[PDB]
Amino acid sequence: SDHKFLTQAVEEAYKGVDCGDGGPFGAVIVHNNEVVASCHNMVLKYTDPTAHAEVTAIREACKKLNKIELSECEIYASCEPCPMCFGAIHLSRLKRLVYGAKAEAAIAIGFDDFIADALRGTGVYQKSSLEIKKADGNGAAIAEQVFQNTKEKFRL
Amino acid sequence: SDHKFLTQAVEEAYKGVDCGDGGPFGAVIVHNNEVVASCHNMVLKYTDPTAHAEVTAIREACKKLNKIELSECEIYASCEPCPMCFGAIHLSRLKRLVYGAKAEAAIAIGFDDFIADALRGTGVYQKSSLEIKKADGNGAAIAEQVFQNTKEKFRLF
Ligand SMILES: Nc1nc2c(ncn2[C@@H]2O[C@H](CO)[C@@H](O)[C@H]2O)c(=O)[nH]1
Ligand SMILES: [Zn+2]
Ligand SMILES: [Zn+2]
Repeated sequence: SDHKFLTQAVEEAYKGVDCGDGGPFGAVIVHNNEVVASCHNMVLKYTDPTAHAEVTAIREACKKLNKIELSECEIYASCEPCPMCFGAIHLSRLKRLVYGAKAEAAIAIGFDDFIADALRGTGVYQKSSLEIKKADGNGAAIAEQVFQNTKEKFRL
Repeated sequence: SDHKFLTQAVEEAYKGVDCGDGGPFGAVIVHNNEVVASCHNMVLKYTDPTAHAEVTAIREACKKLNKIELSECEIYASCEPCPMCFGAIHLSRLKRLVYGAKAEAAIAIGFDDFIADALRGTGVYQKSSLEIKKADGNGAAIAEQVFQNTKEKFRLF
């Protein structure tokens, strides 16, 4: 179940990087096993540096459910959310976060050294009440191999 | 220069709460004393909780300049940017943030305790690089007054 939606997010990351919409990142917002939004990074397509997978997914889910809170929903992120996207997940009142890969896997292929203190519990001012699960096992392995596969696809 | 655009961000906050767009928060993005974007909170207008004033100004400025980085621009925020908007400011690579009122002013009237460590200098993983100026004197008084003036004329979020 967690595996299913995290896998869908990984596939979204691959789809988005293939169509040039943005980086290899995907997010899926679900409401009691019903998928509300299935998105990926749209930074290049939208010319929007805020259009990460999770922000895009939140925007879609909110417009679709006609409310600015997603407290009955859960978000699946193929990669550990950034400071911006974790702030967005907090503001959206999403009740649970499941992320597949560590930020270090994206930093390994050259992404910003940009990690959210509130997610890792290393803040003085910003804390978090949100349920956070780092995926393990098969889903985590699949999620982490995304960045090396993407770097290989564009090496030459 | 600073006071002008800070006052414009505050005016955007007032205009946004009056027309019910969202909360008393404004943002103004400038490129060498030329406004490229002037925005306020649109969370209620757009049904988008990410549509704070700063994120809205970033989206609009990036559409106006046709690029995803604003390295040659500065941003003026009526209130201290939250973690989400400060992360957005980092991703946008704005070279300078000037902000009006400390976040405690917004919290006192009913908003969440939701403060950016990397802005206040207490970040471990998120380390900013941009110049950050907190307003003093008249700009500080104006931005602080925003929250008493608009105490309950808007829908909390
Ligand atoms: N800086 C800023 N804070 C906002 C905005 N909208 C709501 N807030 C809240 O204001 C408080 C102080 O940043 C936090 O609880 C935020 O969630 C906005 O548009 N800009
Ligand atoms: Zn992000
Ligand atoms: Zn904000």
